[PDB]
Amino acid sequence: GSLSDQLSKQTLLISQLQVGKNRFSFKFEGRVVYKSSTFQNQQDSKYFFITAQDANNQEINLSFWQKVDQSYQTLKVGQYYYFIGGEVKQFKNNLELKFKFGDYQIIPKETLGGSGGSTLLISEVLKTSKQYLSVLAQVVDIQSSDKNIRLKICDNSCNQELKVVIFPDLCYEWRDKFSINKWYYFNEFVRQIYNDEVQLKNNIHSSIKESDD
DNA sequence: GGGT
Repeated sequence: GSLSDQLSKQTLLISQLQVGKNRFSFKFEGRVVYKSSTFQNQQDSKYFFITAQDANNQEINLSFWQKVDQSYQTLKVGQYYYFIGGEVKQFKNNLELKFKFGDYQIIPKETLGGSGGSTLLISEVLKTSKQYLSVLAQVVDIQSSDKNIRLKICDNSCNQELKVVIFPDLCYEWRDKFSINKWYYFNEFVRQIYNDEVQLKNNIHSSIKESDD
């Protein structure tokens, strides 16, 4: 089930998909050309769908019925991904890929083979020259604005606080969801320098997860 | 399961 095992699987174009293939016997490369809203009727059964384009400029509908929130945040129009674990299913004269089991994988092609999500420590972060990294740190200061959140994060390997800037797209979904002294994973941020003090910044690939501890 |  390793990532490298999943990337092993044969890549297929829309014209090659068959209903009789096992959901995990292939992987599909797709460019997101359209992303719907999340739909919600019931106390908890949200869905959404995207339109993905392949290398023949053909387009196919992908529906997501589980792990909806995470996947909705991952998928951005314009980006290329590998999708693994979807059921090829008939869609009225068409085929579609249907993601229902919550063990499917959406792998962004761009960050493929990078240490961006390597999850190091603040004192380390403040020492290492990577440009993309991830910290499990604690929020000790919050300056929240119209379009931008400035944080100061700290950890137990230093007495220094790290400065973190969060920009439009990702900040909206976080404007007042930060708690002081709570613990968060800052995945795939951008090491950067202003005043020979080192800001972390987010970009299109960044994510944030609240350590449940 | 569900459905644009």
